[PDB]
Amino acid sequence: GFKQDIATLRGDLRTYAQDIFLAFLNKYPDEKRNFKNYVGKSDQELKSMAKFGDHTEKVFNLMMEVADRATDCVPLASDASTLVQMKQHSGLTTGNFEKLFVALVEYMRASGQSFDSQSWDRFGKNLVSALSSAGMK
Ligand code: HEM
Ligand SMILES: Cc1ccccc1O
Repeated sequence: GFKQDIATLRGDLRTYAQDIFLAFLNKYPDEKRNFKNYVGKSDQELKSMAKFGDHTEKVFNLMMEVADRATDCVPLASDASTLVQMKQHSGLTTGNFEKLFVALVEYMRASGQSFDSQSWDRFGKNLVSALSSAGMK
């Protein structure tokens, strides 16, 4: 289920973080408005760029912590607050997060692995709800 999936992702996190983030940027190319230095680069070129690997892994490090601290795929209000208040998220609206979780769920469905994709879907929905409650537009 969801908790096992956190363990699975954490066992190969730099690879999963990069591959899921690439799935997001390729599904929603307009999202590079937020990631100007990733423009004009193939997947293999991005997987060579230091901030790409470093930043995406740190994003997924925190995402797995938020998922692990959740109960029944509902994140802590403290975690939602942190994600809204972060200066690096100043630009953002809940639709940016919705898209990331659409890509993550479609990645998991496309995988051979017994990921609990319905739980990740609910998690993404519940995190968007919590971000809206915590003041994200
Ligand atoms: C649960 C989802 C997310 C988590 C846990 C998260 C977490 C983080 C973390 C930890 C950083 C700092 C990275 C670093 O400086 O090394 C960061 C930076 C950033 N995040 Fe998020 N983030 C999430 C979703 C998003 C989404 C959906 C967007 C935009 C579509 C976004 C845009 C950014 C940007 C622009 C930065 C700073 C610039 C950059 O690192 O490229 N984040 N995020
Ligand atoms: C902030 C961020 C998130 C996911 C992948 C790369 C990246 O720079």
